[PDB]
Amino acid sequence: HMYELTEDFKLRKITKYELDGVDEREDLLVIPPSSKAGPCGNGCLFCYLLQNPPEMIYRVARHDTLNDPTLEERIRYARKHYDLWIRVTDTSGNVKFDENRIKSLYEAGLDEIQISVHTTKKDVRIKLMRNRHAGKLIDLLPLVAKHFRTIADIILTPGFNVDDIGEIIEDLDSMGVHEVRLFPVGVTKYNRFEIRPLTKEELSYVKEVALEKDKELGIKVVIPPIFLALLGEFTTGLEPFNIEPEFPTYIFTGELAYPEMKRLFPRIKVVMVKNEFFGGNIGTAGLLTGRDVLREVERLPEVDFGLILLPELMFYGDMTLDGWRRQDLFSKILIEKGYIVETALEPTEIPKVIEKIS
Ligand code: B12
Ligand SMILES: Nc1ncnc2c1ncn2[C@@H]1O[C@H](CSCC[C@H](N)C(=O)O)[C@@H](O)[C@H]1O
Ligand SMILES: C[C@H]1O[C@@H](n2cnc3c(N)ncnc32)[C@H](O)[C@@H]1O
Ligand code: SF4
Ligand SMILES: [K+]
Repeated sequence: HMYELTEDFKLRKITKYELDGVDEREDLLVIPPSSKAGPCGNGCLFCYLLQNPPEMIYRVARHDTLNDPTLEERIRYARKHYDLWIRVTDTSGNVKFDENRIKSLYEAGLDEIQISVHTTKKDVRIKLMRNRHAGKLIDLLPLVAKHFRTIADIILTPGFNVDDIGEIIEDLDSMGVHEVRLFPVGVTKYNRFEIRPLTKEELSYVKEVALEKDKELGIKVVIPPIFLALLGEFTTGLEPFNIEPEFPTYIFTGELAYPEMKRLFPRIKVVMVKNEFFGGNIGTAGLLTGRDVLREVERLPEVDFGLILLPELMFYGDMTLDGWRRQDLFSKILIEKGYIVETALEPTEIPKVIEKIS
């Protein structure tokens, strides 16, 4: 339950599924980059743009919110007309960001900024972001945190910032940064820079360091949903749903959400769809593909009537990431196996979907 500013300066409700998944205050307003925004100026070694399969349809650009000269004007408009809690995110702080910009953003009315920091070691940040000026942002963080509530994002990348994550959190706390969010790196089978996922032992090590720092330091240390999912410890906190369908019913989910979805729907068959299109450690349900779904459909019995539920998050408009149109995927399933396919965004929507088809 949050908002973002549109290109024409209007409000648009959004969900945590369009951000990083963390639960946020309900007066949050995100100021995204406009069309006047340029690129990030980096070449991060883990950059997801650089590890997509070779024949995937290109999606979005390398937008950096700060590379929009109309940002202040959009912040000032939002402050006057909505007076919500204004956050800027999607920035590495390496372009169009200095003391003067911090002042102008503060006077415009910005409340909070969320920066991709990754590490407070300058030489490491230079190599990890392939940007020889990446150390300047680290020097600015104390001044940043004096002006805004500051959230530092860290993409945990083995060989760069995993072993010394405790020192990085201490540095951020001493700079006055208010919050740090820890994201284990996502690696496909097409990564070109010898980036590797955190092992199970590395995930646990970072988790324990983060819990220790969070009970010592004033900085809020956040282990976000993707991290908990990679640890096998993700939960919605919801009571299990006792919906019991009369007809063959399947909930398709990804590898990361499968344990929680299986727990939430004890009388429904939950099907884990492994992501062979992306491979690596990709397992989130918004990255499911038409071909992976069709592989698991192939294993199902034919039915005179049956329901398959898919996560709505895997569709962008009516397209999947691997090039399927929604209606073509659904018609192939109906003709070949007999199932109706429905989609929904959140787990709490599933009982009402099932009830309507029933
Ligand atoms: C972390 C993340 C990544 C990581 C990888 C994570 C991983 N290891 O799998 C990285 C940064 C590598 C990444 C990359 C990409 N990502 Co990404 N990513 C995310 C993000 C921000 C969070 C995922 C998360 O928190 N998962 C935690 C688990 C528990 O969530 P989950 O599996 O989705 O399950 C929940 C819901 O889906 C739902 N649910 C689950 N199963 C089911 C089933 C049913 C039937 C129902 C009703 C509900 C339901 O309930 C669950 C509990 O909340 C999401 C947005 C988001 N907030 O979800 C985008 C998102 C998945 N990514 C997206 C995109 C576009 C990409 C890229 C293609 C970007 C690009 N242009 O290259 C790449 C592809 C891979 C690559 N090249 O690296 C889009 C996908 C949209 C689409 N399908 O067209 C999303 C949805 C962002 C968005 N809002 O647009 N990503
Ligand atoms: N392989 C990967 N694993 C995890 N997070 C990744 C990733 N590749 C990129 N990210 C992070 O996912 C977010 C994409 S949002 C856009 C950020 C913006 N381009 C910027 O200037 O920083 C950023 O925090 C980015 O650092
Ligand atoms: C994978 C997709 O999710 C978006 N996204 C939003 N927040 C994050 C985050 N903290 N880490 C990774 N991707 C994120 C990216 O902008 C990309 O388009
Ligand atoms: S900041 Fe880094 S990860 Fe984000 S788009 Fe630019 S190069 Fe890719
Ligand atoms: K704390």
